[PDB]
Amino acid sequence: SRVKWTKQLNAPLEEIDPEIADIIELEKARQWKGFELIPSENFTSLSVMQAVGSVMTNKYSEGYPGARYYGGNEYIDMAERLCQKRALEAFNLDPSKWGVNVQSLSGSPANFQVYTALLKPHERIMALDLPHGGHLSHGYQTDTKKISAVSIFFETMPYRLDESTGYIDYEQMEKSAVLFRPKLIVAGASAYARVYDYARMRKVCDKQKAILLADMAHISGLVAAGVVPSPFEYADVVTTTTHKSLRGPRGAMIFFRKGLKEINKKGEEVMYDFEDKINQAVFPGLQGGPHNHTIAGLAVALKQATTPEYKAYQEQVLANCKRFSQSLIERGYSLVSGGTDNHLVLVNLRDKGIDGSRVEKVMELAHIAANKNTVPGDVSAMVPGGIRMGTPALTSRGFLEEDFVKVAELFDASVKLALKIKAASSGTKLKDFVATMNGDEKFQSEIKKIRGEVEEYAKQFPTIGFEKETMKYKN
Amino acid sequence: SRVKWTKQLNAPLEEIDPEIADIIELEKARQWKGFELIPSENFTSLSVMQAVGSVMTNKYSEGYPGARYYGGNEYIDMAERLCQKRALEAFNLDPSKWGVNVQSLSGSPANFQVYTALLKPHERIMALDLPHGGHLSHGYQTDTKKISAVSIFFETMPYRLDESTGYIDYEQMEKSAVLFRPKLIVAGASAYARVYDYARMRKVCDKQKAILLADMAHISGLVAAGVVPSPFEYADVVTTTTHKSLRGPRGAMIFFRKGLKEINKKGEEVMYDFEDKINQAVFPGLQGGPHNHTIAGLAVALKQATTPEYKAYQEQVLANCKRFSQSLIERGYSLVSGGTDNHLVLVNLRDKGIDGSRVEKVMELAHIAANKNTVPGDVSAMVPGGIRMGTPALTSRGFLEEDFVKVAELFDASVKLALKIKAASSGTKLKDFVATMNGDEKFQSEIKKIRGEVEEYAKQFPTIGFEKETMKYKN
Amino acid sequence: SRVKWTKQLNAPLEEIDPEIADIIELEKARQWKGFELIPSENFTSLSVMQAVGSVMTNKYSEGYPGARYYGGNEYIDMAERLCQKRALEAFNLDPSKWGVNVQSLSGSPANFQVYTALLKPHERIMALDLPHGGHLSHGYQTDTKKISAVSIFFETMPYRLDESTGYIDYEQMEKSAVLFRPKLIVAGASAYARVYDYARMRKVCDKQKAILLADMAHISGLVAAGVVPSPFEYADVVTTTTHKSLRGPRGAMIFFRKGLKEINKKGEEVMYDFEDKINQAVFPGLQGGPHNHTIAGLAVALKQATTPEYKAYQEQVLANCKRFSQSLIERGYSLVSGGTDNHLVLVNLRDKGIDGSRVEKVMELAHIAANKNTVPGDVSAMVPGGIRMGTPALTSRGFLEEDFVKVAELFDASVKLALKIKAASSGTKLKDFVATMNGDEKFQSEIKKIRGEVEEYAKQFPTIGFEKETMKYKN
Amino acid sequence: SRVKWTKQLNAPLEEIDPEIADIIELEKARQWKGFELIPSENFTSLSVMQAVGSVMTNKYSEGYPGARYYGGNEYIDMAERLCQKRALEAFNLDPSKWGVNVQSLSGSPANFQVYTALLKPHERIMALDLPHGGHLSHGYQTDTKKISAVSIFFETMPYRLDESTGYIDYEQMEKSAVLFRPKLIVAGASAYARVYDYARMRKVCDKQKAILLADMAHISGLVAAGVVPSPFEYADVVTTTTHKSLRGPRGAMIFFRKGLKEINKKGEEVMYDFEDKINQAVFPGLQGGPHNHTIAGLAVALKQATTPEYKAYQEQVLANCKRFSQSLIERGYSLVSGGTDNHLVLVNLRDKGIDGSRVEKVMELAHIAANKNTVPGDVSAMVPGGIRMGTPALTSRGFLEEDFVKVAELFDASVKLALKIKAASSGTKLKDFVATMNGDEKFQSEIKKIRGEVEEYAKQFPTIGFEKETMKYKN
Ligand SMILES: Cc1ncc(COP(=O)(O)O)c(C=O)c1O
Ligand SMILES: Cc1ncc(COP(=O)(O)O)c(C=O)c1O
Ligand SMILES: Cc1ncc(COP(=O)(O)O)c(C=O)c1O
Repeated sequence: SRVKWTKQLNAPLEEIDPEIADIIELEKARQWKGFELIPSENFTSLSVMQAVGSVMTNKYSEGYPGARYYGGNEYIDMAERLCQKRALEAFNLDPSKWGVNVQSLSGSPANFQVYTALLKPHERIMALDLPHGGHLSHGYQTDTKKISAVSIFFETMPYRLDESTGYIDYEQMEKSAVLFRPKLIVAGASAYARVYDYARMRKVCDKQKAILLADMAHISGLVAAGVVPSPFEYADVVTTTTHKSLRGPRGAMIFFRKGLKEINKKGEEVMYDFEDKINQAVFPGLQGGPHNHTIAGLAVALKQATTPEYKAYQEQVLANCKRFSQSLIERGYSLVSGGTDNHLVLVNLRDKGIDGSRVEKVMELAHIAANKNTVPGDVSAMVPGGIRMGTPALTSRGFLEEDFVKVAELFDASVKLALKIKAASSGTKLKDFVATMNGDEKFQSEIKKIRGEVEEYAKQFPTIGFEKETMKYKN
Repeated sequence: SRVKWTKQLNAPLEEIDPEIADIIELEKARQWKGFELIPSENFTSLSVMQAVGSVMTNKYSEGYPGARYYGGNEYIDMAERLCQKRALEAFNLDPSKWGVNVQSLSGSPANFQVYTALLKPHERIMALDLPHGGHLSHGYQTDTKKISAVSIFFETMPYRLDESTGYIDYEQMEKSAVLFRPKLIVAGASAYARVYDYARMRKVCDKQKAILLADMAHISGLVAAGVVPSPFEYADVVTTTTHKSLRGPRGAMIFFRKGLKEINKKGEEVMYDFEDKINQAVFPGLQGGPHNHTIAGLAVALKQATTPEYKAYQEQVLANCKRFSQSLIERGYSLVSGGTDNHLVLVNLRDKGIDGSRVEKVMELAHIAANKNTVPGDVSAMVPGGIRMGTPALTSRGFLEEDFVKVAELFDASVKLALKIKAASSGTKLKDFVATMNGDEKFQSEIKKIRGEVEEYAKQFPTIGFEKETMKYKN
Repeated sequence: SRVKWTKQLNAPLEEIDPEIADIIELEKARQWKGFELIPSENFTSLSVMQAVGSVMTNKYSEGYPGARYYGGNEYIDMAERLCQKRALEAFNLDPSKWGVNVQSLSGSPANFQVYTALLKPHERIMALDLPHGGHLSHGYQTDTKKISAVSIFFETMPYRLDESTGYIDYEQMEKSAVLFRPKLIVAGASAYARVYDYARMRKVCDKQKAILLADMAHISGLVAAGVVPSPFEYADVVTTTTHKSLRGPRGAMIFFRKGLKEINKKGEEVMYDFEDKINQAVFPGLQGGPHNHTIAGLAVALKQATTPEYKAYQEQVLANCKRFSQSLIERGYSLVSGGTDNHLVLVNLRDKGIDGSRVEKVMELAHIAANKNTVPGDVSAMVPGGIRMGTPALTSRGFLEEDFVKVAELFDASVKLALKIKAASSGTKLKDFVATMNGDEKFQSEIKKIRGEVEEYAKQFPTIGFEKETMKYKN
Repeated sequence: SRVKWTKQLNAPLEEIDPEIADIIELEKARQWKGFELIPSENFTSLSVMQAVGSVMTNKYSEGYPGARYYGGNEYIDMAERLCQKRALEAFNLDPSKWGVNVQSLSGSPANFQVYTALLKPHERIMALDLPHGGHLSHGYQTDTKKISAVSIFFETMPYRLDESTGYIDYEQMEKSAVLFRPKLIVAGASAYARVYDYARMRKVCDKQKAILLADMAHISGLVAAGVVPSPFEYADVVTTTTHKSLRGPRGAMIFFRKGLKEINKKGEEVMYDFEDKINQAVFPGLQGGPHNHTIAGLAVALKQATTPEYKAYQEQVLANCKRFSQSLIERGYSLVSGGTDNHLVLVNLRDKGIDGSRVEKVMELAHIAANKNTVPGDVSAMVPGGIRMGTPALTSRGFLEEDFVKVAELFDASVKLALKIKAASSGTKLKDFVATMNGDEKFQSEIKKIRGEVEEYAKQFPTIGFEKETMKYKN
């Protein structure tokens, strides 16, 4: 019995669980053969994945470096201190001006921890509306329901895009803010094509005596590589995920100002007051022990984020996206805001006579990952009139500009085939669209032709995180 | 720079971050050479670690199987459905009576998601107090501050131990419940060495029209092996972590009743109301994209947890703990509650003339990782009067029983040397103890030879999750 | 002078409203003919009613004396300052240790304003349970619904009587307070025959670092005459109505500590922090303009409360109650707590085989105003087994020594006739009892006899606030 | 001494309390000698004062007519039922579509009871901003502090006037409402010279699924005489004081929709859901026993409100205000909105090169009661730019129109004297203005240049509620 269970523990994945090993091999094939245009998705390095799947997952280390509750954390302390040092180092942060918490398990909980730390329950947040490019962790309630728990435990009011220009309406946000008296404002989007006017946000915030939180989840990589202006120039607190633009493990970081804020009008020192509160909201407030395996992975990701290879990659992300937007517009498409400053494009399909659900379904059965997105001009939010697409994943594969021109041509083909399926559709709901899409074989023929072109094009490019040879699904 | 970054993506961790690779090798040596006594720690299988370190981390899959926001989740859906199937199977649960959520990132958020799903903000919870054996996710407030976030967003009142027996006082709890009118009662603890009376707690909850939440974080593996009564016999909602007794990756699960609750007196049948609320509280309520790599790992952990080797291992952790308790009684130490029914022994060190701090410091010097603890009888919070120690970690490596007697003997040697240092310290606070402990040349000699004995006993057993051979740190 | 109205503004209640003039004359006859035994009732002086009926009602005077919004409040300021001075004088209070707010419109809002001033929303209050003798303005919730709004905006838990003695159970109060951690404890009852142990309440509040609020609405007159221990000996804040035992107009007062709290056995100088908070919670917090007509009336009532006639009256209220309790016990009745220390008695009718509802109905048919009251042993709130009666009202009319012996005799007659009507009832519900009582002529004869005895007795005594000579309904 | 205390209760006010009798006689003289222009003020009839000063104050009657806790309420039930009937009649309301609660003690608590009945704590209210003509009981918070407890227990956001036009900006309210998602919107004002566009606010509330509360405190009289559009045409709930434009005693009423709301177009009848909630929020929720003396007074006021001479008086209030505004404009004053629809004008004194504080001080020393008021465009409040003036009080005394031309002329004289004192003001701060105004016998003798004119003009008019002959201070 005694050595049998020891061998069960050291047996590899292929011997103990063939079905999970096989699901992973299938997913490897799907990542190899597919166009990944979902801008929140990326391919994480083998280095990061080896650290994430290490024995660091075994150690319980409640607390912080040099103030832990459990013993035997000398090496875990080394890893977490190195992670903090490299985090401040990646975004060019003076350690006496800025502090960082790397224990946050993911983006949504990271924001909730900031709100719990800095706000009393029911205090007021403004953030970019979800159907306008905001995240659920900013707050969201419909006409009918509280969707995000941020809206349950705090009072949230959205600020919206200018419907005609597709940029954030800062004139309506400032007016809104004088009336609503928010204690914190979130500068951070998921589905926004442009760069925040952090200077204007800081002005609105210190007039309204408000906290400036930046959610740079979507662009964190870009600001580590200096290709887009750093929110750390103006923000009081910056949160991010570690796994999007930044391309590390699934996790989060909370940066905050520390040290001296200013001298006030009586000559006394005003000290920043976010470190203790954020650190305590994370633990023992809302989390327990940290995930030291993901902290090790994040430390490796942050070392990669400071290299010239990384800077090259993210200026490529930007250039690929500029050329992608040019191709999309020249093919006869409307972008909201009419271009991009970053890693994504939001296509407004309203003028082509089809919405985002039908286009997304056709694109997916052709192995091109996009996601339906609401657009300015949408009457509903349940019926999205747009499609969101991004570069970072395929660019990580080594896609360059010509390659995104081919992907735009295949997207054009997908939209036109989706228009043909809508014309021939035997109904008006989404189920009838999918019915005629899989009840006519002309459309299934053209779907497989598009899929075939996508797979032949994608397979030419390197696999990230594993080697093509030792795969299980080569054909 | 065209293909020059692809190799940086696929390079090994040793050639990527040599400093993190080295820190991991140090921690591997520490796990191999060390007496791991921390009862919330364990050694996870290579199969789990390989799945956690896979490319499953790359996919965004907001939502649930067959109802995701993004497409291309065929394989992620397979993994999550298999995880749910194996979760229900590991605890012998009728899929028509019990449902499971496997997306919860950790234990504290899992409980908070149950509260957010089933209670309005500021509704009332009863739970086991913290300094008697509770967890922070149950709530805690002293005369000064709200520490755990749960006491911020909900109204919490504790139930206490019978101060002479060391079991839960089921009467003071019933009385205080009639007065406090709680909406939910939490059964489950950390530093509590006994198993609960679920039947009486179901009776109290039925009387007070209250929700029975069982937190089985500390005993989850023990419940899956059938060696202790299943809380699923009487509980409405069961939360657990996946990392400790269950021996899987760092995560959590929420189980909830579904289907028929009872038939009301008007003839109508009433259905449970937990599934939709809990699933929505988890996402889109408080979390974002699921961590599919940890879900894959958890699926393989749960498959291991159904096997006879696993049942043998859990009966072994129980037997090792019984022998450890007896071997400590022979030395002459006090166990709080007068013994143990499970995997942990909380030694009551007050009546030996030394605290938890000094013994833990010396044990960490000797590569014997345990943790300071407060028992009923202490003087304050951070002056601890107990040591908590657990079998599951060392038992994972093949510790048998007589091996835990040698562990008890070396712990006795550690506490005796700690007494020798405390009596000879010129001062009375922890600082004078630590000063005199490592400016000695006599006690430092005894510490190095104890550590030598510890390493000699430890290194004999197999390394769990990696091979002894390619350890970059041999001796 | 240049008008089509003014005619109706200076016309008496004459033909301006014959129906209301008539209803007032009816109520005057009812106050003359009847036994008023409801212990919260009293007869107000003519001087108070004349001040309440003055043109002081016309002035808007938001704010406080010398700190008002509007001009022309020099005389209103005189009246409010005089009211405050006489309030502090009527309870023998040093103006440098106590302050008073006389703008609170009634008892329930007065308590709510104290909570709003001193507690954040959802902070914790303890108070005497309503079916055990508490008030709704202290909090009340059933198994299904929040009844009092104090329970909506604050978290309330009750303390109970010892159902064996009939006194407040201070032991279970102290215990449940240790668990519940209240910010404020209310010492105040309605249906309670005994005096508060303010010393023990002070000790509990000092232990829990909690605010002692005494709600002396029922005994304020008794406290003003000094014939009962003063809650100002121990309380942080004292609230009262102005219209019960104190015998003024319908209103309320909030008294609070001001100046030094204690040089404190641990450091700095602590000042009482209640004045500004309470004054601001009253206005501009929860009320608008003060009712200066009611404040003038209250000033007259407080002047009367300092006279020897008034002291005689209150010691008479106490003596009448002692003799009334003796007569009730000598006629075979059970009193809750077995007697009284104050102005009322709770008769426990359970041993006489009849409930409070049937006895109250029969007493009302006889023009004896009392009210059903729950007693220990009562299963539910719907069917009370006791009767509450008190002496302030009829004592105001000059009921002396043996007059409450006649009250006891006529109550005994009502109980015995009620038992006869219960025996002859066809059904078990109160509707069948009332049907028999009005529609069975046997009982009609004895009803007329006791009503006659009641009226012939009451009519002999002086009318309070009007002349018998000018009564539209004199016979 | 039972003959004493009896006599003390029946002694008149002039005998018991000469000091209060004297203060009332002083206030009578002040009501006789002066121009009352504060538009929230009025002179109550002797009829309602005699009912308010009646023995109805003595009866406790918690509950509602036909459902009281205490017996002996047959005549109080008559008065409350008559009050309800006459309330619904005086506003021409179908008793099967509207119900009324007449127990509410005053305006501020009446609104708080509506919020407590119809909203959960922390739910959202929109109301007219306080410096734009709103009331504190609709919510108010500054940069630093929460002023009204409505803003403590509920989440409040204001809507503003158009700063150029002086009408409510209904566009900006609709926009704000989309973003802020209010559960209730308040159509109601205290310093707003126009009638609400109730139809537009019905449209906004129907769009936002929001409750329309009208607060007609200032215009209830005008609505009762039918000389302005009735908010009941559109509101879900109407609140009012009883003591301003309506001219009754100090109290409040809550009207609400009851019965059928609409057919849900699925077949079902949906019923209005206000009556039970509001009635329970008033009692037992936030109040105790009703003030039956005030309810009797209100019944008399409501009977007067249905007479032709009442309609004449309210038509007169309107005509007097039109002529007052015309006189002010022909004398070169700036009125916010350029005129009036109702009983008041808000004069913008900044166009004459002075503020509201200086003009108010000079007017008060001349016995012209007005009040400083924020005009839209003020550089903050604290020093307001306007004076608020109204016609109901002096119109009650019989001021006809030519009389308000004299009022306008004497106000103009007061403003010009204040300008002369500002010219001589050595400094700019208000203390130097008061110093110059008192210490400069040129200005002191011109102040008596009016006051004398004002006093002679006021003395020529009838005293309301008392007799010129029986007055004490007749010289
Ligand atoms: C702007 C922004 N903030 C926060 C998050 C939260 O991410 P997660 O799903 O890891 O919780 C996201 C999503 O990735 C995001 O786009
Ligand atoms: C102790 C106590 N508090 C508060 C109140 C409420 O006073 P009111 O009915 O004037 O609102 C009462 C009623 O008499 C009372 O007895
Ligand atoms: C619009 C409005 N609401 C509420 C109130 C509150 O009145 P009170 O001072 O009687 O509380 C007023 C004042 O008269 C008012 O004008």
